[PDB]
Amino acid sequence: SALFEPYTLKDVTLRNRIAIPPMCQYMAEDGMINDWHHVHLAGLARGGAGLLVVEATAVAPEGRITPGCAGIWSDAHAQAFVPVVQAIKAAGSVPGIQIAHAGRKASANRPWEGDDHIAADDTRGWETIAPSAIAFGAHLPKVPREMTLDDIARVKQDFVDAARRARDAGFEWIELHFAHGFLGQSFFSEHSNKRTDAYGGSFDNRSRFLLETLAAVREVWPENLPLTARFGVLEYDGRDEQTLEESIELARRFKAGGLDLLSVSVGFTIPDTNIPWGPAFMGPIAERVRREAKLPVTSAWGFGTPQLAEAALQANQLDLVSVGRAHLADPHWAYFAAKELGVEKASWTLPAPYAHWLER
Amino acid sequence: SALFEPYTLKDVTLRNRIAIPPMCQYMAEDGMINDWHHVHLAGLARGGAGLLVVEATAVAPEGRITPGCAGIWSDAHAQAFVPVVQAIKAAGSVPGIQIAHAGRKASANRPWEGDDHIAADDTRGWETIAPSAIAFGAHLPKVPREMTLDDIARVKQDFVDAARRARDAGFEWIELHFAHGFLGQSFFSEHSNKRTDAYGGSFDNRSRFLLETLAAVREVWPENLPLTARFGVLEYDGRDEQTLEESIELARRFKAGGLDLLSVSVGFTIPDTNIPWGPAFMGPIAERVRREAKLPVTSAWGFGTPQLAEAALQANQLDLVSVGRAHLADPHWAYFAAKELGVEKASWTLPAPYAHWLER
Ligand SMILES: Cc1cc2nc3c(=O)[nH]c(=O)nc-3n(C[C@H](O)[C@H](O)[C@H](O)COP(=O)(O)O)c2cc1C
Ligand SMILES: Cc1cc2nc3c(=O)[nH]c(=O)nc-3n(C[C@H](O)[C@H](O)[C@H](O)COP(=O)(O)O)c2cc1C
Ligand SMILES: O=c1ccc2cccc(O)c2o1
Ligand SMILES: O=c1ccc2cccc(O)c2o1
Repeated sequence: SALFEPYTLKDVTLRNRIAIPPMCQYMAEDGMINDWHHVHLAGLARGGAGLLVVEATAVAPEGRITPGCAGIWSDAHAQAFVPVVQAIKAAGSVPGIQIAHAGRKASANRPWEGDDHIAADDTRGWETIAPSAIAFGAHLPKVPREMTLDDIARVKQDFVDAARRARDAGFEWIELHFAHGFLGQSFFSEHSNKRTDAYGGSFDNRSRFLLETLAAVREVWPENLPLTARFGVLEYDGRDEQTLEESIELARRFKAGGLDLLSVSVGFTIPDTNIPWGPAFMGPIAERVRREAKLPVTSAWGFGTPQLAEAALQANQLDLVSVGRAHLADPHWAYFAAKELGVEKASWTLPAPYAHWLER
Repeated sequence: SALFEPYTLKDVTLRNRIAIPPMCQYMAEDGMINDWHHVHLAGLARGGAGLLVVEATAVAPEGRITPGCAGIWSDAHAQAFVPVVQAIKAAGSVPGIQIAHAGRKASANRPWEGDDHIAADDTRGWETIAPSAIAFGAHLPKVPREMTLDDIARVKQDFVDAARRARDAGFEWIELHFAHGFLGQSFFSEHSNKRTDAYGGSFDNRSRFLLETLAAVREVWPENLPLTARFGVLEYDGRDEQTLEESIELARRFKAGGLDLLSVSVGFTIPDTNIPWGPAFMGPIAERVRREAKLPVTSAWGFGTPQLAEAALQANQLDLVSVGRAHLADPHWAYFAAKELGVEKASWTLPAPYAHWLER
């Protein structure tokens, strides 16, 4: 099975091609993770996936999506990850982390607590920052503050510090969250970036925050560990061919700047779009990026059907298959997939105290 | 759905009728549990089951099955359970524990490391104790030492101390392991008990260790928390009707002595038997015990098919359905069962960070 072939990137070898993508839990307190996360992550690692990427972890308090988001904006926040990293490694999975800044989509309620911007007089909320003072709209009506050049320098340094902390906590894989309408994506998109300084206008200027942040992170992140990013390569906003062309060009610059793998997604920059949701719908776009930028990729959305994961890999659409919600439903999805695909000794996807009893 | 109706016993209310029965993990060191158990148990509790019974936990070192078994023979061993109990409670499941003594089946290898008695010159092994100096046979050839009356008093006191420790660690449900050919079962069975003192011969004498141990435990175990036992009610050894009749009589004495629920199993006392394994094969025998002893029961073996669990409950064969291996395969089996049975808002079997995203 292609799904169960190992994958090596830099000095890291994943035992199979199943990646658990970042999935926010909304269970942290002032950014500090706790036994929610410890058990959640260790349990997933034991389920058999080759790579487990920790949820969007804010580089700065105001870059959380919600009051429940994880953070890594101090050394104490970083040290809270150490036992979880060690548990993921003990289970034979590779520990990764997505470092993030929510930009104009920050200061929102948890998804089951309204999913919308926090009211102005709620003591939990905060001012958001972005390239330009323009609201997302819809359920995120708050107008962000336009960043100064010093704010740009500060946020870049927060990404650097976050990466240094992730490294020292023992993570073996990092993902910069440049997707999903958050700060990085919003610098790239003309919808959200109306700046007239070095950080907006042209393609080079809109790319600049992302490329400078990648380069700054690269100074502290070990060359022998995968350096990755998530990036929305189109919006489904009626501008798809031009946007894809620019996104592919940016992917080439990321590769030239040391990016080892790209997690290909949708922008979610603005609400007025028509995204054609369906099982593995991103496969063809991920394949195009992979081919035209000559860079390994992953993608997500509906790959929890094992045969579809297998087909994407065999078609060379993807190098890793990211499987999210199916792992919330069943932490042992990798074992289910092994059985479904007829892998020999499928139960030994799991550790011995499970595998022995589930043989045949 | 019957499976998702709450159950109250003494002061304890289970949110549904799904019990996770004790399942040895073989991951402890000198009886001390560790992060294997913490994550395993907390993850199961979050999966939705109403009751989670911790694996056979030895009341004394020599009563472990294997070198990897959990123990509760000192206060330090008990305190290791406290964070796990607290995590099970935080998830809304009821924490239980099975306290045990393996008798002649002790000093064995882990199941994936030979499953047989440990060699005499292996530094990990130890002398086993039992009612009579008679080996199980087959892969467990070691002849145990015949217990003295002082040994009987000591082991009873070890059960008492174990129960007191379980209580003080915060367990809300206790199960005495009088099944599966271990010490208690072996005192009851004429196959293994050839004693000619007060603890063997007659029905009353063979029952005596079990009844005295129950009574001694009852002195320290709170009356407001369920006091339960697992007991093998037949062997499939050609003596089934007579053995069932005696086992039912013992169940009546257990009830009269304060037992709140019986986990009905098979004896496994000797190897030369013909057990008719099949899905829910114990249902009719559990029903007979329930009816003839007028005592709540659970049973196990093949109830991981949700419709079969539901049928057993609706037939009043069982009060709780114990689902073991299906929970090793999928820690979130209760959610799977809720979906399969068409329960409203099935994803809310799980906590919010999962349930929200799995709705519909
Ligand atoms: C609970 C939940 C939280 C998510 N949090 C993040 C996140 O932290 N960062 C991110 O890039 N994507 C996030 N996503 C998107 C997932 O990584 C994934 O791309 C998406 O769920 C589609 O894959 P699936 O169909 O296998 O679930 C999240 C999705 C879910 C369901
Ligand atoms: C891994 C494993 C360990 C077990 N350990 C115990 C135990 O500690 N005590 C016990 O009474 N039964 C033990 N059993 C038996 C289970 O509680 C249960 O009765 C049995 O697995 C049948 O249910 P199932 O078909 O749902 O797995 C164990 C079974 C398994 C699979
Ligand atoms: O696509 C998604 C869905 C949910 C989500 C949640 C947090 C962060 C993200 O980046 C997300 O992306
Ligand atoms: O039926 C079983 C199967 C496995 C097992 C393991 C340990 C203890 C027990 O009591 C057991 O019972």
